[PDB]
Amino acid sequence: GGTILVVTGTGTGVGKTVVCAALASAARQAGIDVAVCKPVQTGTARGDDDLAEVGRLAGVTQLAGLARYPQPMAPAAAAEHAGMALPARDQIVRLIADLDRPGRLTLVEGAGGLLVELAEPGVTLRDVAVDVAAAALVVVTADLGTLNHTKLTLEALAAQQVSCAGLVIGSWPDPPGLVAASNRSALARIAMVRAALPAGAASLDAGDFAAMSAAAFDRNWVAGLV
Amino acid sequence: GGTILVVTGTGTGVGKTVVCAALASAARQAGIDVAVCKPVQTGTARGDDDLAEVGRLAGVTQLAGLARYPQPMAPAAAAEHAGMALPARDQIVRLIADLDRPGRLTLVEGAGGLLVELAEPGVTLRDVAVDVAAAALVVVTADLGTLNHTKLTLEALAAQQVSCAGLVIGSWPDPPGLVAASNRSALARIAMVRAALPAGAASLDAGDFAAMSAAAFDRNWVAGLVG
Ligand SMILES: Nc1ccn([C@H]2C[C@H](O)[C@@H](COP(=O)(O)OP(=O)(O)O)O2)c(=O)n1
Ligand SMILES: Nc1ccn([C@H]2C[C@H](O)[C@@H](COP(=O)(O)OP(=O)(O)O)O2)c(=O)n1
Ligand SMILES: [Mg+2]
Repeated sequence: GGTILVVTGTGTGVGKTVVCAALASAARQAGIDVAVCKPVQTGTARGDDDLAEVGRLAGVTQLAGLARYPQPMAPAAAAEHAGMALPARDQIVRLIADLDRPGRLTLVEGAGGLLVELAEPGVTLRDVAVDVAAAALVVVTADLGTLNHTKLTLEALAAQQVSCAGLVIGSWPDPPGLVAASNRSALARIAMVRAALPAGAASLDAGDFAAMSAAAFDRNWVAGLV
Repeated sequence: GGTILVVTGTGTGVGKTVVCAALASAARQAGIDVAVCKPVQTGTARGDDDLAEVGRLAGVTQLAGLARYPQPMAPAAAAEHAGMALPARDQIVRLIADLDRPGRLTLVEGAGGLLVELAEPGVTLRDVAVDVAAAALVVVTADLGTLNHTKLTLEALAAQQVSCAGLVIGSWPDPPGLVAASNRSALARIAMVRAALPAGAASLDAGDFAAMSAAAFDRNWVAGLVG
């Protein structure tokens, strides 16, 4: 097998999808084959489609998913609203393992946070990471509260021996502001800050997004994910 | 001793201070002597003063602070900005142990989340709760993301054997939207939900706030918090 990473966030709207696209785009420019899997997608009625973002922004074509619910709620609530069940644990783990292959970087994007229910009954992206022996990239904010949330997610990961592959500041404000700059320094004291992605990068076209992504990550670290 | 409760939250601005005032008010109405302490206060140069607000809202007079920093940042960054030190771990425990007394409910409000650094090195409100053998009342939102934050916070508490006293939904909207309602039912399955304080409770006057506090909690739970 190759390399599998779960891309998780300290919360909702922290930039997980932009970070999947940014790391995919950088790995692709490093000559690395990339797949992104998003097992469960919500908010389809208003048009949320995270795989399509990665496709447009990064150019990934191996884009794999299992379920789509209309309501903009957490998976289990959106499923109950529609009157249908979440996918099974086995579907998710086997899908990801089939995507995985030597030389390929496989990114798994969950929904919202580390401990939200992804599959019936009560299986989370942490459970999925355990099952596929994946490491975890943690997307954080740079705003007030992020040190607590980061440390909480990092403890949850270690408790199930899910290795932390680093942090990414999903959105970096312009201009920074005194909270953000202080938090960037403090985040780097509790784990590796792999990138801070400029605010608004999701509006970029494919070429500008590729340029941004190539600069946003250290060259050696990406190539070494393998 | 009496009963010590640390009041912590899933994030900043979730209503820890309103909850302290509200639980204090309900305990006071039950005849229970209440003390509220705030070991680390930041933002004082914009008027941030949680003890003073608990006093305004619930009439609590036994209020105890220790560290105060001007800038509205995490305690560690607010100290650095002012050229001051964080308190030592034993200074926080002394502040709480001096208030602890039989028949008294002593509330300890944290500083913006359970693992925020309160003392050096990396000492948190969770360590303090271990030191004073307090349980933790966890204040949460009803908006999306609360289930993840709540479970991460509850796992962190169990990891150091700090008992969870239950959940308080800090701000409860009227009317409740679909997500709030779904989160509330799901939070109830994660731990006991002790209260869901109506949004905008900070604008109630002393009478209305105290009536809201009486209704907000189960009297049997309040009265059972301390003999
Ligand atoms: N560097 C960034 C990060 C997020 N954004 C935008 C993109 C979206 O509109 C919001 C939230 O980002 P995103 O959809 O990736 O958040 P989650 O996948 O839910 O974690 O912020 C951006 O434009 N530039
Ligand atoms: N049930 C509630 C909860 C919060 N508020 C107001 C009061 C404040 O202006 C903000 C934040 O609440 P609070 O100061 O207690 O938040 P934290 O102590 O930082 O957790 O919301 C309210 O009016 N009614
Ligand atoms: Mg407060």
